[PDB]
Amino acid sequence: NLLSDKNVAIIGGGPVGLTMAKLLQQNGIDVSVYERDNDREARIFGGTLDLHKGSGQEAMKKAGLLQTYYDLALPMGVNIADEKGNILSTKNVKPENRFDNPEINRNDLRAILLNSLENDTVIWDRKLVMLEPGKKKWTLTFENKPSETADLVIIANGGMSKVRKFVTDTEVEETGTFNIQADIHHPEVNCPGFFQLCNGNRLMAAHQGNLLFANPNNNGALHFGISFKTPDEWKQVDFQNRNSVVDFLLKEFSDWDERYKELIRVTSSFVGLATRIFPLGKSWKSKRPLPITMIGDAAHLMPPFAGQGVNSGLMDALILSDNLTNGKFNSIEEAIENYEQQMFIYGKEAQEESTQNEIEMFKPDFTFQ
Ligand SMILES: Cc1cc2c(cc1C)N(C[C@H](O)[C@H](O)[C@H](O)COP(=O)(O)OP(=O)(O)OC[C@H]1O[C@@H](n3cnc4c(N)ncnc43)[C@H](O)[C@@H]1O)c1[nH]c(=O)[nH]c(=O)c1N2
Repeated sequence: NLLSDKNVAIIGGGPVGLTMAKLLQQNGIDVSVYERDNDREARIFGGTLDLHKGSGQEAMKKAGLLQTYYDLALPMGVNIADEKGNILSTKNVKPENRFDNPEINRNDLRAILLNSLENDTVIWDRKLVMLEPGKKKWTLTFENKPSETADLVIIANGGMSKVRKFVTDTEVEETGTFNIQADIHHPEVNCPGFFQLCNGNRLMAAHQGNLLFANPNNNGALHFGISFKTPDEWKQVDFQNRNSVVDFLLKEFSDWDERYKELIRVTSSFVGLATRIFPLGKSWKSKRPLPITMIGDAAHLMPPFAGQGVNSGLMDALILSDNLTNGKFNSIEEAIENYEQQMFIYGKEAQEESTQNEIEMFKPDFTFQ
């Protein structure tokens, strides 16, 4: 068949790359994942992920992992609040919808996927820096580690990938929004008023161009994110200096309730990130020297504010893995072309929705109401 006596290199062990590896490996394909992280115990900073019926859940179902996801995920409702702490809307999880998109911790999702792979599928401390096409095989160059070869390379190393040029000359762009994220440990003790306002639900609030998103129970930690249009002055806050970030945020949140200000004051450290997009437009390069493609945020990074992100990437893994293993294609290149053509349609729809949603939500008069 297409991959008999051939091997596949996946670049990046995020949720998308590890899913791609499981879907190929369960079909008897020789596949390795190269992951820059030093070891499997690396904590992944970030909020939870939720898998959707028909995309992320379909990939887990094909892998035999859907029940494992359900068992480690948490169905969560959503509260909409104003800047004064008034709950404007409470949507609790109804038992009939409890399988719709339960929330999973990113380390828990990585553990499910790693435990599903054969020993030594993931090669840790392997930061890909360059590719070179040979006669039949790619040579992979890693930072300060020996080279490897593969018949097929799948780029899955996230939105800021610098190994995309064999596929496309498209560049990542800033969208003009900015995100500050943090975790609070023991939130029932350290931000009790804000914790009680969430009342076991996710919470969202918007006032004068500032958005706040919180999850009060990411494996017992509260995760929150504040998003706004990137200030022109920054076209001036040191994210290593918590006192500088606190000062900036308390000026921005000056007319919000003290339950929100308490969140800012008690946070031990903050992470800042400009919103970026890897825009799908014109098709990627045709006639590449050897078989290569991209999946996940490497293919279609987009703003996350409407819940686009990992589900598009898991759909990529499901489509590409099916094309490589279903025996219908005459070549790996044709299997790749078919996946890319499909991904350009659902990916452009997702990016269009994400970008329109970002425009609407950052108008200075928006409220989730
Ligand atoms: C603030 C915020 C909030 C959200 C989200 C993003 C952001 C920024 N997302 C998006 C979601 O997190 C995203 O789509 C997925 O993490 C993409 O998974 P990937 O595996 O493609 O990349 P991901 O970035 O997760 O993984 C890439 C992997 O490759 C590795 N790597 C990088 N460079 C490498 C190199 N050169 N060599 C080897 N390995 C390398 C990295 O270490 C990492 O393990 C989201 N999505 C969603 O569905 N729901 C949500 O609620 C949110 N929320």
